[PDB]
Amino acid sequence: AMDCTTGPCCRQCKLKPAGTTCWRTSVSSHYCTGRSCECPSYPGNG
Repeated sequence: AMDCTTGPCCRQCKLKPAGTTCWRTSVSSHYCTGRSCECPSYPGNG
């Protein structure tokens, strides 16, 4: 019970604005959700 997602789509225990990039690169193009800091394995998001 931390109530603070970690990893990409975050910033010091604070999720990034909805519609952010999840580490742009040629390894796996992804996006952020809006109310979380998780980077699913989907081709499209947000």
